[PDB]
Amino acid sequence: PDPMKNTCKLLVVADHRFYRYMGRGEESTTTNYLIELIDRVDDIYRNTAWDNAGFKGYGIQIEQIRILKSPQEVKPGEKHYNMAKSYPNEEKDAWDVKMLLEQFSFDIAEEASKVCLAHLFTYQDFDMGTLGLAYGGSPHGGVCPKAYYSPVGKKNIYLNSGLTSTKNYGKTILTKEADLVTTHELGHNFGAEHDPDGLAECAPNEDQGGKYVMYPIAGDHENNKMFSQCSKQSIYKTIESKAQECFQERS
Ligand SMILES: CC(C)C[C@@H](CC(=O)NO)C(=O)N[C@@H](C(=O)N[C@H](C)C(=O)NCCN)C(C)(C)C
Ligand SMILES: [Zn+2]
Repeated sequence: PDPMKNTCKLLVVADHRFYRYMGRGEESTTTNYLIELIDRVDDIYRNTAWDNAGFKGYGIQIEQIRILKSPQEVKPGEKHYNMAKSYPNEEKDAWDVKMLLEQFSFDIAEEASKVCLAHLFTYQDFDMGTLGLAYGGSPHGGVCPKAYYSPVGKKNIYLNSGLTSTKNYGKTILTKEADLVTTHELGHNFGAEHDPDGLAECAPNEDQGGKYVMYPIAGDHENNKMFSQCSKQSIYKTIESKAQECFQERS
């Protein structure tokens, strides 16, 4: 592992919802939450041996935190990931999650092109227990900006993005739960797909430690905070090539 290229630097964005509800309207509370969350997730990544040997030490580090203290004003018919209203149904607490991810990607394209990954942290209750979403590890996108021409958008956006909400079913999720979400979304970014039931090694029963982080259903069990051998094989396949493409030295 090239120590000169072993860290995926992140642009972390806290929207107005996150700032208000998780940050208590304070920059310090907002940033401290995210700084600590990413550091705990980094411990999971950095300690993972992707090949089950010595290919470890790859992780994540925040390059910049953008803090949106208030909603983005929009002209009628114009949308922005940080606008006050949910989209497409303003009556719902939250956006449709796929549309929000697409929108965030569009709005931050310029910034995303300069970083390994961009991650949006929000506080809105996506329908039916959904916590987050990311590009990559889907049956394109993920670490290192990859252009996608948006015919509707008329410009390139980049697929090096994902998002986490820390609200679910009307309440703030536990910090231990939030760690798992961001770990899972970044997991997709790093190239992992959901662990399948058909592979017991990658989706153990409860007595064998439970499921791994990439299981598609949402952390008290031993395996919950770890990547399965399935996730490790997928991530390992492109990590070194992606590392040479956009990873940097750990700070
Ligand atoms: C384990 C990870 C975080 C899966 C994500 C979705 C995902 O694949 N993100 O890339 C999720 O929200 N999963 C579930 C989840 O556990 N949701 C909440 C917890 C829920 O609905 N719980 C009980 C529902 N009867 C699903 C939403 C799809 C229901
Ligand atoms: Zn997933």
